[PDB]
Amino acid sequence: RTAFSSEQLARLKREFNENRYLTERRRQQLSSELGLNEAQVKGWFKNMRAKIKKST
Amino acid sequence: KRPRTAFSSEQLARLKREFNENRYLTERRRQQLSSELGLNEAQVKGWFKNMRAKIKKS
DNA sequence: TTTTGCCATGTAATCCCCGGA
DNA sequence: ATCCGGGGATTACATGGCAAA
Ligand SMILES: *C#CCN1CCOC1=O
Repeated sequence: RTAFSSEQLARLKREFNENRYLTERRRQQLSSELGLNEAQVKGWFKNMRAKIKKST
Repeated sequence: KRPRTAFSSEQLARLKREFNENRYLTERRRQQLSSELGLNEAQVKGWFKNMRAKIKKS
């Protein structure tokens, strides 16, 4: 299990805010810009959507 | 990868009879049906999956 | 208060379901 | 049969915050 830095979380949240689903291109770009693997970016967005859904 | 199998006419008759009642398999139903037919549970759930797609097309 | 102990909560990652191709 | 990309439900585990002598 990896813990994301606040700079990564900040960027992921802004990105989520603009578009809550990734394209392949964007997942690849985000992974490259943040120093993360595409599976981590994919997992984060998935979990975030679920977390919001569980509130309402 | 999982091997492709062939279903006997008796296995097909039984799968279709179940499918005619309910196009979706619960866990219990899949275990029961796979055990009765001598089929891997993955072949059973895969046949139901594929039958739903064929029917949505036809 | 300290500082020691345990457990609730958050969350990354997994598992399994579906339709579509 | 495969593989993908959703979803819901979980599991595993690390930290937080609170209990208590
Ligand atoms: C479980 C989980 C999160 N992940 C990891 C790769 O794809 C995901 O959705």
